[PDB]
Amino acid sequence: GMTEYKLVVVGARGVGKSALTIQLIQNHFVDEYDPTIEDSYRKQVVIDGETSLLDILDTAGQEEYSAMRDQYMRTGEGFLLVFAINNTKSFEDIHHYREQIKRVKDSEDVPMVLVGNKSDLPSRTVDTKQAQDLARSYGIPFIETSAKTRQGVDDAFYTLVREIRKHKEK
Ligand SMILES: *[C@@H](C)[C@](*)(O)C(=O)N1CCN(c2nc(OCC34CCCN3CCC4)nc3c(F)c(-c4cccc5cccc(Cl)c45)ncc23)C[C@@H]1CC#N
Ligand SMILES: Nc1nc2c(ncn2[C@@H]2O[C@H](COP(=O)(O)OP(=O)(O)O)[C@@H](O)[C@H]2O)c(=O)[nH]1
Ligand SMILES: [Mg+2]
Repeated sequence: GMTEYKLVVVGARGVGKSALTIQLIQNHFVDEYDPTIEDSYRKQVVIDGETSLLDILDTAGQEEYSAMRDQYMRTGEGFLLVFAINNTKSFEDIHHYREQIKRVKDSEDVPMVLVGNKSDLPSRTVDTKQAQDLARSYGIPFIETSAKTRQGVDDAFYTLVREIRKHKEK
């Protein structure tokens, strides 16, 4: 049979949320994608032998806090926390995103993966060690990705799926 997973991708504008999602869904790199479009994308994949339907909310929009937005976000079973390794502000923003996740899920135990995107770029500003300690302090996996070269893209989403499965066992 099959299993469905609702994934939500969050992080600062321009970190590559849409590029990452389109790599997962369409298996190529799309370097210009309207920064204002928020939508959900599907894709069925086999992950550890199990047919997995991924429903991925690529976030955009305004920074508004309302019960409507909380309702969309609360539907997510797991979250990708995305920063760009060449943008320190996007990395500093991660703490805020995780807090809003914890708020709408009413739990500190929410499946999440920390994703340092743009690993293909030469002028890294966020050290891999800084990111690993942030993920360790959250108790979550960390992966560096490049939506440009597709490095780590599959594993980032599949690791999040594996984190959800565990959480569902409780
Ligand atoms: C680009 C800049 C354009 O405006 C855009 O597409 N954005 C920016 C606004 N969005 C947004 N931003 C933040 O954080 C911005 C930050 C970080 C520290 C706090 N502030 C002020 C300026 C920098 N946070 C957001 C949200 F938290 C949500 C949201 C709202 C309610 C509930 C939940 C629950 C879980 C997760 C999230 Cl993301 C929730 N929405 C937007 C938002 C939107 C977009 C960037 C993104 N993603
Ligand atoms: N070099 C490089 N550029 C990227 C990568 N991912 C996204 N980009 C670029 O970063 C910008 C923002 O990407 P986008 O997918 O729109 O980010 P979003 O706002 O988080 O949806 C665009 O110019 C993309 O071409 C990556 O892994 N490597
Ligand atoms: Mg986008």
